[PDB]
Amino acid sequence: RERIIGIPKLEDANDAGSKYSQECTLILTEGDSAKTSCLAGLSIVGRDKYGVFPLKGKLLNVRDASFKQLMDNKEIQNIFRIMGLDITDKNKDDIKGLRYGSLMIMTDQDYDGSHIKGLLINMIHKFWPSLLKHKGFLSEFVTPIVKVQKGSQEYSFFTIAEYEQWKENTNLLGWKIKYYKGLGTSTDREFKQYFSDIKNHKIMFLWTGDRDGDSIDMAFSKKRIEDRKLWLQNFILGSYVDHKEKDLSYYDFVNKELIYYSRYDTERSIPNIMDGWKPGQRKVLYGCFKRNLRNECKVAQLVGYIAEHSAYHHGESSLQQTIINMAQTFVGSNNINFLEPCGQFGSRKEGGKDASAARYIFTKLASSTRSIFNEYDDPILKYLNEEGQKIEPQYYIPVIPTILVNGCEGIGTGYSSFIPNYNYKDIIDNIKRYINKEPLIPMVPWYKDFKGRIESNGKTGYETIGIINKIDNDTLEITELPIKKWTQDYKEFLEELLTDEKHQLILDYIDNSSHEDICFTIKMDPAKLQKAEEEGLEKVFKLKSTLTTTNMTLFDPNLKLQRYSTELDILKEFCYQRLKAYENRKSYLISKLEKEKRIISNKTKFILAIVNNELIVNKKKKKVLVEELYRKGYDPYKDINKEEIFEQELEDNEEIIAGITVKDYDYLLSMPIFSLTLEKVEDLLTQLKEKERELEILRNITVETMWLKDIEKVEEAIEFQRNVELSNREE
Amino acid sequence: RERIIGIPKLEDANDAGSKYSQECTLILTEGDSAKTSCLAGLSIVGRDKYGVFPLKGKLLNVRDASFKQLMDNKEIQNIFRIMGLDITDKNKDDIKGLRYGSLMIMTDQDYDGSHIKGLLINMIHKFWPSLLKHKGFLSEFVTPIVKVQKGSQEYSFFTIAEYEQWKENTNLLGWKIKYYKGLGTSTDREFKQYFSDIKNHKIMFLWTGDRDGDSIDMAFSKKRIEDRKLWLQNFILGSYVDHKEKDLSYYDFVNKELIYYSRYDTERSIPNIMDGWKPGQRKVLYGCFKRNLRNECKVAQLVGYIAEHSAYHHGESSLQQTIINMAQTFVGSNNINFLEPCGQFGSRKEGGKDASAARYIFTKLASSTRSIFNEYDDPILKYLNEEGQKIEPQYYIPVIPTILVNGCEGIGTGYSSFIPNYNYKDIIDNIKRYINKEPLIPMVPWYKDFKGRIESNGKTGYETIGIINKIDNDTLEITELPIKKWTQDYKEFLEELLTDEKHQLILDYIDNSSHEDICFTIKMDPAKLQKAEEEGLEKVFKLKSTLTTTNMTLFDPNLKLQRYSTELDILKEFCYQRLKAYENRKSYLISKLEKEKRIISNKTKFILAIVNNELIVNKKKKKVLVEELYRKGYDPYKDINKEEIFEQELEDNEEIIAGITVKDYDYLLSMPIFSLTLEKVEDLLTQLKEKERELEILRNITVETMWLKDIEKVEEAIEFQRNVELSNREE
Repeated sequence: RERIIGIPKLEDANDAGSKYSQECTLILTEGDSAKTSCLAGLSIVGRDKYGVFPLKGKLLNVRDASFKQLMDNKEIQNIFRIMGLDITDKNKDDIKGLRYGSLMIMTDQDYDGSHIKGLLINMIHKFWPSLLKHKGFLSEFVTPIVKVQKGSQEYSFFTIAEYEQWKENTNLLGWKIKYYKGLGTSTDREFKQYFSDIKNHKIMFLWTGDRDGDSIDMAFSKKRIEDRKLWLQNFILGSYVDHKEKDLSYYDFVNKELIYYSRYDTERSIPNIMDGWKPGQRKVLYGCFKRNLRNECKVAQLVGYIAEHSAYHHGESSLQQTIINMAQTFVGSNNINFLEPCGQFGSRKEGGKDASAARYIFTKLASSTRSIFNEYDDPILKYLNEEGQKIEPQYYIPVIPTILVNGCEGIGTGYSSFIPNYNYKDIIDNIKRYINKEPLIPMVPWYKDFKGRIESNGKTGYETIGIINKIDNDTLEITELPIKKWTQDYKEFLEELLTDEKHQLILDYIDNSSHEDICFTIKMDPAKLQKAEEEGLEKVFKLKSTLTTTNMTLFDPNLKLQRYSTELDILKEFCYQRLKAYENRKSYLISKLEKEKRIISNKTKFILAIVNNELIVNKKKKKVLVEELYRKGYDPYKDINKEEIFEQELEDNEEIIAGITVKDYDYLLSMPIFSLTLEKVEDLLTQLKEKERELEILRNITVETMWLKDIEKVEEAIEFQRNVELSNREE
Repeated sequence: RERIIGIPKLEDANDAGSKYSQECTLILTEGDSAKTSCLAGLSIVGRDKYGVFPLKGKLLNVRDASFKQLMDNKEIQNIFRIMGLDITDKNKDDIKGLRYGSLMIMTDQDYDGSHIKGLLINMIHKFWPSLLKHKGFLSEFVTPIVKVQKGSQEYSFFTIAEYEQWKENTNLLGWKIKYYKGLGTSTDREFKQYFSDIKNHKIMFLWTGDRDGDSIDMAFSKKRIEDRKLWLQNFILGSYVDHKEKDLSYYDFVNKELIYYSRYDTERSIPNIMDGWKPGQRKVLYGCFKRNLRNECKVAQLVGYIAEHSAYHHGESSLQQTIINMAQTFVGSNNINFLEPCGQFGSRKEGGKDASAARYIFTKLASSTRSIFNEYDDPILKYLNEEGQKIEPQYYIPVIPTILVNGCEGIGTGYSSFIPNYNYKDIIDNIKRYINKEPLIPMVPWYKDFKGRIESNGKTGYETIGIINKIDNDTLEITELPIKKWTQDYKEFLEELLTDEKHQLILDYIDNSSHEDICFTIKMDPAKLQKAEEEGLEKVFKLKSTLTTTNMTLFDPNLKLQRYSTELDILKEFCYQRLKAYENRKSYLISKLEKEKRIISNKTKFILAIVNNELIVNKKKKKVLVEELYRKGYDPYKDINKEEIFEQELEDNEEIIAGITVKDYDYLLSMPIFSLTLEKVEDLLTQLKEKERELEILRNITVETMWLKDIEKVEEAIEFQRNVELSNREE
């Protein structure tokens, strides 16, 4: 019968290309690993009707692709041969005589997998749009998103929303919980179970009109970019596909699933207004806070720790670089570095490219970082949950808007952003003006250790100018470059001036620039030098750069991309949010202090009672003592301990009365015998007075006073960090 | 004056190529990062006399290189132009008129850096051997290996041996300690200090005769491989270069420093006899034990943890693969996997290549692993120290020789090894024969779940044969492949049989092989099939593979490469070492039990005394109570706590009398008030009787009984793990 010659990776169904072709299904998998799991499944269902072909990487986007790219693309050519399909016959509306009568796409339940499903739908729509309208033609393999276990009574949830509804309404015992985003997570045995019940692991794509086609073209066409921008902007942040449904329209897949891939690159490339962090940097800072990185560690070790605790998925090279960039201090990088560069982290010579290997450089939190990112704020942030692990928050809320301090430069596709560096002092006096209802003052971009000029160009932004001086009639000297022109690039530019392709503008140059200062000495024809002076030396030698302020694009506090017209608009939004964050911090601290006070009060009573011989513990049966603590009015811990739940963060519990266990009083019984000694008793007594004074003071403090006080600490910390940098610089 | 045109990365000295050329030094650095640090140094010394050029990666080995490779090599051509040197003039004995009069090599103080220094010396010796004899021509930049601090009194050690001598003779307070292997570890400020005192950061290479040249040629020549093998074998394991010396001969550099790079690849590629582990796998197992990986975690998270805690430096891709390979269970991989494959870890189809992404697969210690690698052995192993961090041991000592269970295949250059898999049951009965002075029985290679035949080839080893059957006169069926012939490769081979380049041996084939079983059905010309039967079907269809036993090469227990003639020689050496390890474990456990008993005895006395009203703690001043505990005969902890020191593992301490502090008795004072309750007192009393019985039993047990008992547990664990694999396999 019919057979395929040139495709070793194909696991052709026995009946493909036969008179049973309509009954056959071809499974397209994301990778060879998925194909191997699929063959484990097919050892159940059999190999007569199911074929398997592994997709490598990501399918070509046929919609934008040139004809030559299409012919040259072996993976797509192979898929065409395997199906029995080809381009010349479009308009085909029937499933005969194809080698297979159905196509099933099997991928990870993640953004890349969704992008792959979309690319396959894109190809089918582009070449045989008729085929999508044909019912039962395209399906997708689906496994449960979450599996839970308690002894017996095992549940499997297809939808996260379903799992959340179960989780909210259940005490997680001891329930064991596993997420199944990737196909690799499933064992071969589990694949056998899915294929044993394949109907319940299959979702059929449904065509619901021309909007489906318009959706696919909007997603993948080179000409629909603005429609795509509108589509991304109008996205509803709760949107998700309901896997409980046996059917899924193409329009719903594109709008409620593919969109997550489509918007992911913008999410990676553009920082949030609130902390100025892109998500990867935020993962790094979160990792540093979690371990409390106050002492040096190797960057490579930090890379391993962040990869484990922050769920960073873009590889060690990007992670290394992200940490390094967060530690750089050279001209044109960070105004305030939040990681310390303990070693060679690169320089202005190559714009940080000249950083040393991660294995030998150390880093730690910079001395100012915990004042700026005040730890009292940590508990009021919203932390993301990935497959049950508690990872980095949606954003940090620093005391000052760090986004203005260090700026940003981002390019994804379809969105970019640039924000200049600014003086933290100008930022702080704008904050004080915001607190006092005083008019805000526009800020001029400012760069630490830059010696040149920054001035408005009057239209789109600002210009930075380096320093060049006439030494004598033959000689020029350059002692400063414009912002972000690295020394090595400039040196190459002077060398190209030496060659005739640039008309021998200069006779000679000596470069004695250091790692951080600029020293070029240039020799010229005296007449050429004079003419260059008339043209303007800065222009001739290209010593100006432009800081454009017309595209200050950030994610807003509600996770929505915005363009801010000026630095003041950014500052105002930040101030409104930050002032609210101070109200949340105050309420949280009050609730925490009340809980601490109650715990102290119980310990004080317990210790005094033993020490005054009112309470006898020696040789007392434990249940008798717990009963006595309960009867005498001691709070079991659960009454004081009134909190989002992250799955991976999870003398008997036999109820004495009424609901009390021994563990309920561990916070008292656990206290060391040393607590009964005199100094310890005295300190314990001291503790409650101090706790109530601290609570009373907190109750009456305003948010403006809390902020103003933190700003005071931030100014001191920044100045100390800077003074240390200067002291280190001096001989 | 003279100047260089085509080399942007060059930082030419101002006086290079001038009449001052002899006074100039050219610094060759390992990378751009090193060059940037060097310019930080030169901002002190000035730029008139020092030039800097960054080496990229590793210099070409000119000795083996073809002429075309030499001409084509821009980095070397550039170095020649910068120096003013070139090939045509060999025999040059003078330093004029070179652009620079001295060459200084600046690298990391690690194996790769040493290899780079060697490559540069190799080039100079090959083209201008005369130049090496010229004194002061080649030097090397050296920083202190270790810097220590206590307040003031900062010391810097150039030699590790010097640092060890200081460390042994000093209490590390509170001393802060940093290693400086890589150049990147040093700040720009530190570089300024080294260049402020450059004479004390420079070592001059010295030529001491023709042995130096012979040393360099032996190290780098294509024709001296056997001399290199002898050189590697005769290495003295304490060997090191004395950096205290201002001079270093080429022969001493090659023999005592370069050799570490030279032998490193063999160290990476060939396992130790004792645990069957290559160092990277051993780092993985060590990491798993340290966190006690009894619950599943993502492989990518495990990768991050191992990278932090085991000092793995070969990148995430290799680390991922190492973990995955340690979890594989398919035919031809591990007889006993010590990591569990919780997900898709690959199959026989592609020999494990078809493993899923690290982000979505989970692993944990396999159920048998802690019985085989008995944790009681952990404290008696020798753990390596890297830059103050405690990492993986020299080797583990398992209960059985795992190297025979899972075999190995290693290729470095100049050494390779192959060991087949063996049946653990055969291994265990050989161990019991070793214990009883009974003759050992030769073992035949055995592979879990393999259905074919394994038989001696009579000469070099064994042969494994797959299964092929005649179905009828036109049809053959293959239901088993030989060991390590992956299904996909074999399928490609059948497809090539279909084509005329292989004379149309077969008409057709169907492949319904699963992820783990083999099913090829083949259609043939009946006459061709008969002729093939006469030739022998196994031979025609290539269903045999060879297990060669003539190159069983391992590191011996003393860290020295050996070739073992048979599996019995390996077994005997392992048994001798393991029996000694049991003596060390017994002595360690006895010492630990004696310490635990003493601690219990003190707690028992302390609790009874309080509970019986002999000792009063309530409202007693702490120093008074500590004085009373000391006077009444309680042991301060330091008297019971009698231990190699790893740097990164580091009510007042005011001496009451005579040398006692409050902390000395924390182990008593720390005990919870709950210890005074009745059940807790009763259990405490129980604890000492149990501790002395356990100690008495341990004192009189023989090593053979301890081993035999552990072997019993190992047999149970392996059988349980296997039964779970089989139960999972069943429908």
